[PDB]
Amino acid sequence: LPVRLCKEIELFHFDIGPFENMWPGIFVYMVHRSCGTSCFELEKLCRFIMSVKKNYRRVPYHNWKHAVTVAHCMYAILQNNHTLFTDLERKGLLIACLCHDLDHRGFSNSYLQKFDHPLAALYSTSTMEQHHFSQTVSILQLEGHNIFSTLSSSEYEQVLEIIRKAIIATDLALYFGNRKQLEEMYQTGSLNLNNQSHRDRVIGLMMTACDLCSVTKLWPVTKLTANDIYAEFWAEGDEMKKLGIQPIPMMDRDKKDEVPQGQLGFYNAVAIPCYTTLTQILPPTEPLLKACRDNLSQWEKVIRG
Amino acid sequence: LPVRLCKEIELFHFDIGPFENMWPGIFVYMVHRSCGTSCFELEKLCRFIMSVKKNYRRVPYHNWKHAVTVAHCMYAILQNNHTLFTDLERKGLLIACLCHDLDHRGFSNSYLQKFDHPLAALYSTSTMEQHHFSQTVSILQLEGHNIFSTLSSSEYEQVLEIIRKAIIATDLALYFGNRKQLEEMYQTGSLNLNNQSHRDRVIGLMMTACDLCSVTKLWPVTKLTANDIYAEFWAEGDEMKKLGIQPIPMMDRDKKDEVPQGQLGFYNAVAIPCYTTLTQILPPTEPLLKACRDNLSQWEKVIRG
Ligand SMILES: O=C(c1ccc(Oc2ncccc2C2CCOCC2)cc1)c1nc2ccccc2[nH]1
Ligand SMILES: O=C(c1ccc(Oc2ncccc2C2CCOCC2)cc1)c1nc2ccccc2[nH]1
Ligand SMILES: [Zn+2]
Ligand SMILES: [Zn+2]
Ligand SMILES: [Zn+2]
Ligand SMILES: [Zn+2]
Repeated sequence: LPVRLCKEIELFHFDIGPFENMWPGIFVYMVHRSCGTSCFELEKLCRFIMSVKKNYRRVPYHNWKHAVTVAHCMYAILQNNHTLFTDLERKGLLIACLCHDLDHRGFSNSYLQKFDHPLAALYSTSTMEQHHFSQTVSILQLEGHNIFSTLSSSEYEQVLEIIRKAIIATDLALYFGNRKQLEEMYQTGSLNLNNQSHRDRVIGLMMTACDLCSVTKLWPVTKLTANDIYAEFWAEGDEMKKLGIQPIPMMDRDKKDEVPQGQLGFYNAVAIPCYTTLTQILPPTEPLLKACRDNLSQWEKVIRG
Repeated sequence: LPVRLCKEIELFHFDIGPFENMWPGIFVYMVHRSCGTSCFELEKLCRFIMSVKKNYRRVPYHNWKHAVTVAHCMYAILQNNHTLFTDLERKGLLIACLCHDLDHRGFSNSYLQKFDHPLAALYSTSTMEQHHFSQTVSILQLEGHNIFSTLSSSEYEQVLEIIRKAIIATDLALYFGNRKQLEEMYQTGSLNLNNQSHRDRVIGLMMTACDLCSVTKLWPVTKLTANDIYAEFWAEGDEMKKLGIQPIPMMDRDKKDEVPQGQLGFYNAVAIPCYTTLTQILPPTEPLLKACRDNLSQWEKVIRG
């Protein structure tokens, strides 16, 4: 509600700030403008949000701050393509984003598999993501926490299906296949948002874009956020070493100095193609791609000196 | 088919040229590229196109050339917003544009009513437009002309209803209310393409935009097309005078030198608002609004001398 936030929350590169106790208010604000005032009962929406907060952990990157950050990117996409999405899709995608990393420990799917963690035996594919969806369902089942109580059953199942597909798509491993399919479909003209499978893929791509949105922030934010990502990655690399396994340089603390190149390779191979394809499908998402290109060239500048 | 045409047909301000016998080929190129090669049985489409041509009259403006010119603007809107349209809209809209002035006599609805022409008794409202649709149905029902023969009964009924509304929407009297409603729906965030009635309204505006597209061409095309518009209009004013009715200045050749002011009034009151509102709803249509603004200046230049 403060004047500066009302204005700057509409910008794609908004940063939600260091005051944790304001992020919940920021979130309800976004869903009030996106969905409307009558979409959720306020008391139980707030109860739901605080439970979701309580179930994110104190890890350097995959934390409560990141959840609210991803939800804001989704908000900025919803508000600049306000004409495309249904009542349920708007409700569902903000909530999905807010819950998409629920109960993350700071470890990748491959570390869970190599450790032989219980979750890996339960979910052979997209381990952490299936857990994220499972957590969000458990939180919905808590007394007083079903923010979708007012929906019909038919509509309730639709929004839970919107949420699971969305959360599963944040598995970056599914992104490469998804982006590639959408590229061929956009170029040939077969792409069609009235086709549910096509729509599901666009939403999948949107989730990636939001998930990766630290690369679309202004340089100082992107740069500082990078410390948090690597602190988490290196901790995992340490744990690989403890299992007797040489981790990839990405996660290896001893290769700090190759970070500038490593990021460069990631922007070219993952980030630019993601927002390039997204901007093609939804042209109003242009500023995300613009800001991505700016950070790419900032990383190029770190290589030189 | 030829190299220059293939490139420049993607531009909003493309002129289809003076060679009548290429226009049908230009139209099939357009449906093949925006719908697909499998949408229509080629032999049936060519028969349909030719007998549609046969039922346009040798009149100064509302002729075959204007039918294909309007289909082209629609094609250009489809290709820059392609992801939004149903398979049925991809088939029906180019047809609707091709057929939207079928059997135009060169006279307004007002003249037909004042003359007491039989059409005025048959269709009290949107007279010529109801006739245009009636004509396109008669042509669809000629042996070998049902280009929609492989559709289901359900699919046939609803593509004809798409065409009906699109053609009816070309009555410029209905545009004012339609645009005013869409403006409020856009401003308040109420507008939504998952609502069928909203979808109809937007298509109606696209229809208005395509029908008026001579204002969105480059100056020399727009200037010369104005000669043809006024040749029809002045012929109607002659005929009004013969009924003992003083015609409005717009259709009075004795008011020739007020044309620039009349054009300027039209751009400010009708054309700019149309493309402005269309660009809000469909941002990739911006080149139309841009060309309209450029022509707005050209008419202001003419006023000055
Ligand atoms: O590609 C790298 C990379 C590393 C981290 C990374 O995470 C992100 N970076 C920026 C924005 C978003 C991310 C997310 C973090 C969470 O999981 C998905 C990626 C990306 C590439 C990378 N390769 C390296 C080789 C040697 C030394 C360092 C290297 N870094
Ligand atoms: O507003 C006029 C006007 C006239 C023609 C007109 O037709 C179009 N002009 C440009 C683009 C498209 C059109 C279409 C033609 C078919 O019917 C819809 C308009 C528009 C305004 C107009 N008012 C006048 C007063 C005195 C003398 C001349 C005047 N002209
Ligand atoms: Zn995740
Ligand atoms: Zn995430
Ligand atoms: Zn007409
Ligand atoms: Zn017309």
